[PDB]
Amino acid sequence: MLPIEESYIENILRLNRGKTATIYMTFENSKEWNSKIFRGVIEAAGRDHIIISDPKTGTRYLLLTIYLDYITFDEEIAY
Amino acid sequence: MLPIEESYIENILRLNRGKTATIYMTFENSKEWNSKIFRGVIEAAGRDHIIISDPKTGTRYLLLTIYLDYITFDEEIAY
Amino acid sequence: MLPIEESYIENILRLNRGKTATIYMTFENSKEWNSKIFRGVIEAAGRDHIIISDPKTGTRYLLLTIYLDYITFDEEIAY
Amino acid sequence: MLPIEESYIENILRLNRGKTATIYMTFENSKEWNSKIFRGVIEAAGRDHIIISDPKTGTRYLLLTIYLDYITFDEEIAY
Amino acid sequence: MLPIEESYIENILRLNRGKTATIYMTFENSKEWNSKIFRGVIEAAGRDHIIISDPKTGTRYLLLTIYLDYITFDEEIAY
Amino acid sequence: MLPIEESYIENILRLNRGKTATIYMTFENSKEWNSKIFRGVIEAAGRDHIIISDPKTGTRYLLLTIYLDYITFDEEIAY
Amino acid sequence: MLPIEESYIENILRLNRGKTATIYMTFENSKEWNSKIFRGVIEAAGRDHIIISDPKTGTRYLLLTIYLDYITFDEEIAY
Amino acid sequence: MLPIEESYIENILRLNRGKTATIYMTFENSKEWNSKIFRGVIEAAGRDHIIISDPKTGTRYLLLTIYLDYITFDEEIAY
Amino acid sequence: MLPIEESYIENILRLNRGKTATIYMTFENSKEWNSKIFRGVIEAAGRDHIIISDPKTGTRYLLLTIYLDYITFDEEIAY
Amino acid sequence: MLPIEESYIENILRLNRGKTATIYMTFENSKEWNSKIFRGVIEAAGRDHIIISDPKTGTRYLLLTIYLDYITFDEEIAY
Amino acid sequence: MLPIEESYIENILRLNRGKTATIYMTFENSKEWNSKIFRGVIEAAGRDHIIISDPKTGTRYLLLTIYLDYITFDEEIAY
Amino acid sequence: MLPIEESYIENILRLNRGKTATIYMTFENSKEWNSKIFRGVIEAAGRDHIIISDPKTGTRYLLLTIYLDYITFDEEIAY
Amino acid sequence: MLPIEESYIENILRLNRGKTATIYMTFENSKEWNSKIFRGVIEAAGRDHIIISDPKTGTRYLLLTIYLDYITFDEEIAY
Amino acid sequence: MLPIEESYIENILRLNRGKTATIYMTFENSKEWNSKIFRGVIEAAGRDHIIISDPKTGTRYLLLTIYLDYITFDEEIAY
Amino acid sequence: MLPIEESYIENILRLNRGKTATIYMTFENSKEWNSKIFRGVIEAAGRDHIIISDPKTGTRYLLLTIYLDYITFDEEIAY
Amino acid sequence: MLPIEESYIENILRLNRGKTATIYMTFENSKEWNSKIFRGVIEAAGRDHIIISDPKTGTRYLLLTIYLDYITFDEEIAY
Amino acid sequence: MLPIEESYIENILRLNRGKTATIYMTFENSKEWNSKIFRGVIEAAGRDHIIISDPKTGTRYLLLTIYLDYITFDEEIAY
Amino acid sequence: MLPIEESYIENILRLNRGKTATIYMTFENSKEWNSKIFRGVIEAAGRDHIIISDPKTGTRYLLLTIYLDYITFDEEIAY
Repeated sequence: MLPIEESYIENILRLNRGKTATIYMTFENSKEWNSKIFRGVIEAAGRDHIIISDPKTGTRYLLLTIYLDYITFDEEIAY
Repeated sequence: MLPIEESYIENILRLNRGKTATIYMTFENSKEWNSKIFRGVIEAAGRDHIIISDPKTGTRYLLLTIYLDYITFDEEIAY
Repeated sequence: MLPIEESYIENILRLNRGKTATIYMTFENSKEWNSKIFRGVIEAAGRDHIIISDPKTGTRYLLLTIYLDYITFDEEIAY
Repeated sequence: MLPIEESYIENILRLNRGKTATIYMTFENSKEWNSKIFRGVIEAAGRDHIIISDPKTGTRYLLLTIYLDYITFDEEIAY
Repeated sequence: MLPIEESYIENILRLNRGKTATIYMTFENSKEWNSKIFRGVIEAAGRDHIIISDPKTGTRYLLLTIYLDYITFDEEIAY
Repeated sequence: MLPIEESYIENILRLNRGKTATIYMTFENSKEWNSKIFRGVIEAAGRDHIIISDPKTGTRYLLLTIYLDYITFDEEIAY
Repeated sequence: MLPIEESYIENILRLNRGKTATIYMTFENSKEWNSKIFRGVIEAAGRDHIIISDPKTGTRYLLLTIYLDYITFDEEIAY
Repeated sequence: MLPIEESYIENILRLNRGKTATIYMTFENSKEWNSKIFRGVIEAAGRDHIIISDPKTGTRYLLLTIYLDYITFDEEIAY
Repeated sequence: MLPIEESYIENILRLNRGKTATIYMTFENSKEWNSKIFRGVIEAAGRDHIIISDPKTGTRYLLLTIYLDYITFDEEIAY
Repeated sequence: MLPIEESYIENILRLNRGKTATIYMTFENSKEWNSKIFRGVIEAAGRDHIIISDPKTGTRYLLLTIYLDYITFDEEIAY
Repeated sequence: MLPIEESYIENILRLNRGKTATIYMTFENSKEWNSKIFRGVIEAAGRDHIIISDPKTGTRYLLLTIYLDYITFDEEIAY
Repeated sequence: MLPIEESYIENILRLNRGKTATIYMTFENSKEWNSKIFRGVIEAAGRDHIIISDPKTGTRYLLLTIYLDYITFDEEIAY
Repeated sequence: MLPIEESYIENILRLNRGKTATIYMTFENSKEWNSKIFRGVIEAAGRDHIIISDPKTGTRYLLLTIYLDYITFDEEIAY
Repeated sequence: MLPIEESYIENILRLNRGKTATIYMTFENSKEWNSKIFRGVIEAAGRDHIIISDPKTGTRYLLLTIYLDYITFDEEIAY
Repeated sequence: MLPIEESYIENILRLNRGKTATIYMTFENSKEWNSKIFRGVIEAAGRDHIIISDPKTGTRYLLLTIYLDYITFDEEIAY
Repeated sequence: MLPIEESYIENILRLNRGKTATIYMTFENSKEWNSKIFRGVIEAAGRDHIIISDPKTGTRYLLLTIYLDYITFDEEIAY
Repeated sequence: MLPIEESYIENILRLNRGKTATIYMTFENSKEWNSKIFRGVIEAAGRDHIIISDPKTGTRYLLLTIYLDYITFDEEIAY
Repeated sequence: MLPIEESYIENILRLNRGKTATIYMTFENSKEWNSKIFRGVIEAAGRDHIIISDPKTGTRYLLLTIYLDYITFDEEIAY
């Protein structure tokens, strides 16, 4: 388990590469996509991106953590 | 009890891992989830996340402290 | 009585642990709780939280001082 | 009378502890209390608070100077 | 007359203590007092306040220069 | 004529003390005076004020350069 | 695969020059193009631009990463 | 032609003193002049002003570059 | 081709002096020109301007890169 | 009284062992204790320390003279 | 008691091996630990280290005196 | 009058023991006392201290000459 | 146990070759690694390096003592 | 006239005791007096002080040459 | 193994010519390369340089030890 | 012409007493005069001062060479 | 190959006169050229300069080693 | 060609008196001239100055080598 001094969002996202996650993300000023729900499998997350790979259709998204609001897992968040 | 110089929000959240908490959180600009009420059991809280594990359905949320507004406990806040 | 150089909000809140206080707090952008009135007994206040313990129902709130607007006491503010 | 280099708002508020003052204060984003008029007797003012003690009902307010707009005295501002 | 390097607003306000001035001031976000016109006699002005003493009723205001918009004199601005 | 390194707004305003100027100024958030047109004779301009002396009625304004938008002269801008 | 300390958005965009990408981008304040969907082939991406070359019509866009919201790939994000 | 390290807006405006220019300028928050079109002859431009001298009526404007949006020339921009 | 450390927007704009470009630009707060489409030939681009020379009518615009949103080329972006 | 050649800070601090002193001390770069006010009774002061013994709670501090700013006595500085 | 010529910080720290001390230490430029409070029992202190042995968990720290700010004892500083 | 070779600050401060002086002093990095104005009667000044004895309240300060900026006398500086 | 005259940091680090240590180190000016936590087994420490050999993955670090802040042991610091 | 080897600032300041001088001085880190303009008559200047005696009000300043920036005379600098 | 008196950084770097090393280096004040990760094979290291020869592309870097922060080896640091 | 061993700044400034010079000087930390342009006639320059005598108004400046940045002559620098 | 006692940066730069080098250099405080990439052929390097002769355009730079950060060769560093 | 022991910057600048040079110089803390580009003909360079004589307008600059960053020649650096 990570200590206090490095338990940031990106480190935990990198500890759970392969967990079915649904990311609730909200882009500040839009008219067509004001709030988005990216469901899929986290393939890899850097400190400015969360590469989500939806297996239903195969579209590997590339989100930006700046607009992230909250990630809902389903099995076990390994911290 | 923590001294004055380190009694921040995250330290107290880390002192009460295992207390039934309902977090009232508000995302700044959304159309679908402007205000959310995350009820559950705090499993672990870093300095940029609060891993809430709802036991009713099993969805382990991963919130962001930036959008936090206030946490309502029910038993005893250990500070 | 505190000198000028350390008479901040949190220090006074820490000098009155146990006074019936009603905190008028306002969250910036919400649709459901735009303004809240947290009534109760101040149990302990750090520099980023005000643990209010309502004795009517037992829900020990944990507010954030950032959103604080003003605290109405009823007996004696000890400064 | 204070010199130029220390004639700030809080210093003058501390020079007039005991003057009937009506503070016109405005909280930025509220729906229920957008503008408030706190009338009473200034008991003590630090650099982040103005402890106003209304003698009509006895509720000793604790305002925040950040939201202050202007203070109307009635007898003599001692500067 | 002040040189260029110290001809700020507060210095001139301090050079004209005793001139009938009408201060047009505007508080950013209010519903009841969005724009105010404080008419009176400038008694003393520091670097964060302008103590205006209306002689019609005797209410010695204490404004904040941050919200100042413009001061209309009537006789002679001594700079 | 001023060099490049000191040709700011206030320096030029100080080079034309005595020119009939109409200052188009706009206060950010007001309900009664959102845009103002101060016509008159520039008596003296510091780095935070433009003392305009209207000769029609004699009211010597004292504007703030922060809210300035643009100054329309009529004879000759001496730079 | 990039380490943690250089896994930014632009580096990954530069690792996938030649992948069919649809960039969902949103310009903050517009009336005609508030949200745009730039579909095409990423030719080259610096740290302030993403040169997308649509092959349907031949218009080689030049976007700005500041307004980027999220990039949807279709085959394989190489990180 | 100016090098890269000093090819700013004001330098070019100073290289074309005497070219018929129409400056499209927009003041942020106004009710009466939200967008203005200053047509005329550029007499001299410092780093915080663009002295435009309309020859049709003789009103020598003095704009502020902060509110500038774009300048439409008609003959030749000398850079 | 430019390296990573100097591949900014202005450098590329300077590498393609002479390419038919249509710049989609948006001024933040306007009522008459909220979004503009400047079509023409890029003559020269500094780090705060993009001198576009429309050959249809001859009006050599002088835009500001701050308000730039995205540039659509038509032939070949040389990076 | 000490001569000129040995009247340093530490010598005088050693001549007044037993005087109620409030030391205003400031640590250069801190986020939690940027300025501290150590009130108490000076028990002994070497050339790199000032052992202050607060009698209110009994915590015998051990400050460092390097960070000292100024000592306020209350009765008589014996030099 | 030590004479004047050798009463430095390290000598006194070596005279009190075994006193419950809380060292308030501040590292100059950090983002995660800008100010630290090392509580424990001083086991041994050289001239460049203060081996603090916390008995609560058993982690024997090894601090550096360069970053020391001030040590708060609780029983008796033997000098 | 002192010769050139010994006319330092401390010597003159020692020649005027008993003159009402207001010392304008500035501590380098503070949040609460960045600039202080110590008014009083100079009782004695060594080469690292200026014992100022305010007679209004009786608090005999002990400043440090390192942080001194300038001393304003009122009657006669004897040099 | 080392005497006073040679009890420096490097000597003690050399007396404990083989103790599980977590070194909290902070590099002065970085954007990606401002604070690092090197956990492992100290293999050998000279006077300008601390060869830490993490056994989890096998990466034998080579730190620099200049940037060291503090070393947390876990079993016994032999001095 | 002084030779090259002793024509320092203090020597010239001592050659012009009695010349109306305005000293432009700047204290490094202040919030209230960042730049000061001491106007008056130079009474005597040592090698660490410039005793300026303003005759308008009678306050005989005592500046420090370390913070000096430049002295503007008005009649004749005798060197 | 080197003795204590010559176990510096450069000597050890010279004892491991031919070990795959990743040097984490940070240049103090840059906008484009604030932190760099030079991965490769150490060919030779003097006392002011570390000639790293990346075999992936063949670019033989020449770093400066002054900016070095820490070197991560992978096989065996021979000291 | 001076040899190599004595061709310093002050010697050349002393060889051109009487040349119209504009000294571009910059004081390190100021809010009102961060950069100054002293235009005039060099009357005499020692090794710590440059007595510039502006003939337009008669104010004989006395600059300090420490803050000098560069001197622009107009006729002939005699070296 | 140079021995240990003279293997400095300048000696090696002088051993490779004629190797295509790209010098990554960073000037401490600039607004226009904060980081520069000088690509070319090293013609000659003294102990305070590196005469780089770019053959693309013919501009023979003359850098300063003080601001050097790191030199990337491409063929063979001869040490 | 100069030997190693005297190949400094000033010696080479003195070997090329008469070469068209553009000196890129940067003054540390300025608001108006943070970076300057002095183009011209080097007339003579001592060890603390570089007398550049621009022939376009005739202003013979006198720079200071301390602020020098790098000199770009155009024909041949004779070393």
